[PDB]
Amino acid sequence: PADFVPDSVSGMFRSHDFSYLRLRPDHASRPLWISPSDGRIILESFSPLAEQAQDFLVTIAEPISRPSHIHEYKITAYSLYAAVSVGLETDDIISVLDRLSKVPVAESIINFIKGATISYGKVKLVIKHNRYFVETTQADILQMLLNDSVIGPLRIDSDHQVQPPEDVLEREEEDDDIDAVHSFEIANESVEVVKKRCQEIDYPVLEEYDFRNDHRNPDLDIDLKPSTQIRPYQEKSLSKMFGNGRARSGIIVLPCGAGKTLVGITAACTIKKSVIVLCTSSVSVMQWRQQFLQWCTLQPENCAVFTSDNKEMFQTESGLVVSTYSMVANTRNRSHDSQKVMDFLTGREWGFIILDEVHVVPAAMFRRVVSTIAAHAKLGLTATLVREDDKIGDLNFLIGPKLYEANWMELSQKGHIANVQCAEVWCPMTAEFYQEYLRETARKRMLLYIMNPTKFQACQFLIQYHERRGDKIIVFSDNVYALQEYALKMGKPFIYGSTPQQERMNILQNFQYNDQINTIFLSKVGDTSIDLPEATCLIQISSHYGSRRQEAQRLGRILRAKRRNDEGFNAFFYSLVSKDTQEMYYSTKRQAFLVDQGYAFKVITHLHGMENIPNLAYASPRERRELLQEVLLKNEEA
DNA sequence: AAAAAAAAAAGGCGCGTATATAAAAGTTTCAATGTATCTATAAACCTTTGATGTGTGTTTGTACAT
Repeated sequence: PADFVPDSVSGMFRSHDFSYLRLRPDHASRPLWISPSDGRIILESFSPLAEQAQDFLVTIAEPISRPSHIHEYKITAYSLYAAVSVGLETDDIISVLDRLSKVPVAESIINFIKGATISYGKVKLVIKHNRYFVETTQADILQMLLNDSVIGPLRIDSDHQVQPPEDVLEREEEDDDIDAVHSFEIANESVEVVKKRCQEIDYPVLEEYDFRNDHRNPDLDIDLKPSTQIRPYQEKSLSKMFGNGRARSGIIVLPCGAGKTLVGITAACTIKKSVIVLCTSSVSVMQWRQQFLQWCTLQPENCAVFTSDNKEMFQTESGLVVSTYSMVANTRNRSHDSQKVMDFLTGREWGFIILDEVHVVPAAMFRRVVSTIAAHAKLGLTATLVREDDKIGDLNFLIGPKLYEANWMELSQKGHIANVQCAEVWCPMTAEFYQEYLRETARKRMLLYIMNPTKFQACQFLIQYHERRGDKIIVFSDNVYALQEYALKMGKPFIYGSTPQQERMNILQNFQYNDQINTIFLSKVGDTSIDLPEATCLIQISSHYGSRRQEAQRLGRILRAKRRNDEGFNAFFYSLVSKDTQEMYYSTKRQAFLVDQGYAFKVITHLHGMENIPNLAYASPRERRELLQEVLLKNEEA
């Protein structure tokens, strides 16, 4: 509602029917011919020079970049919406498609492309010279201010004001769209629904949140601080929040943890206003304050963070703020002095708000921040946008769709993010558990899946292989119930939820730079803390449907957060896939976007040498049939 | 009734009472010095007991097959 779904929907514009091709225009003109109606991308015989052409292709659709002449392409509806930042000559892309009119030129698609170039940069929501107003700016969304009632009748005929930009400032459209068809000064009351009304009245309107163009502020408790540096993937995001008129903001999809505070530093530094920051959990947040927050540009003293047990200095500093949603994303609240903090900052006209990895966060709890801050601008930072909660209003119509993707196979040609060759070992199955798996019921069937004799024979082989060629391991699995049994039946450490803080320390200290106790297991809450800077030998064993997304996201921090820049980087991933079992199809459906990312995958049902393992307990299958007798228990508890 | 041994008894040897003369040899007594031997005593440990952050725990809000 306030936000819009439009941030997780790539792979579109595929305009082609049972008779798509028109009289091949590019048939004669063969310098370049992408799939037009689709928006697909394909080179032409009068034109093979590719590498420099990365950017032009970046404007449209999805490639196949292990393609030879070129990679693939596609149309994208909101994709043109993103392109407005440059906002170049619209027909030029069509003019570029002029040669690329491969079939008879799909003017309809071209119009669709002209349409594909309709919204972004054609935004419409008024603003005024140190205030906000009820007008509109570009053709794509112009009326998204003027004809309105929360933007038009919620646009107030006030003439013009920077100093007069405050009383109203039908709430602060300080982040209004492109502005000023006759712009009626914006008010102070009711856009918390406008953001909902927007797509409700479906205005593809390009929000704009300025750098100094709202003098409801003698611009407030920030200031520019640029000390930072840049790896090859920054600047676009930074200038991505400028546009036309006055500045703006948006949403960006990233493998996070890359000093994303630093990019957060800039835009906040570049508005000098009131801003707050948010992260998941005192479980999660502390990987932020002090190894990647001070090599940067901020003074050492200001901010406060709040848990009323992990509390700070509140009622104290005029400067900026930082908190957690789930803290107040709920009627959860520890010390009523929280409501000594709650009321203002909630009610406070924050210039900007920072939300981070809201991906897992549900509307059923995510709407609180929507109902909490309503800051004049917002930060969009999560893991993945194609989702399971693909529901109606994603945070876009609040902030925007994804602004910057990542880049993996050919920009990382500046910085190698950990060359991957994924492995899935296709271990067959025995009916012995499986027979009563044919007798099972609700997901307590899946426990039987965990009862596979094959995992063991391979499990050590993985440990053996890794150390037979001598590189240490990081493993992935689930369902601790017996997976914990696996651990100290693997000769390897056990890790489990519902665990005291004390014991968490003994895991790493005489363990990291040592070279002997070189194996690890993972829980379902421990993954919410950290992964080692070591052992990119990545082995999946056990997972679970739906979690697949975050499970796949869970795999992310290992490699992408790594940045070392060697020649090859012979790194690999591995996984356990017990054959003839309920999940692998869903795992293939999980695999369905594995090499989507270009980070590839190779399969081995059996390698050269899996059986080389003589230390496996249950070497003969009667212990595996002893296992059957233990296999009963929990599934006889079940 | 007669023989033998000890006491009853005194007077005097011979130097204590002074007593100073002086030398000659030696003693003992007094006080500073040295040392193992009591003790308290406060500074060592060990255990106790009252105050204490907090690991685990009752409500909130959750992807997720079911």
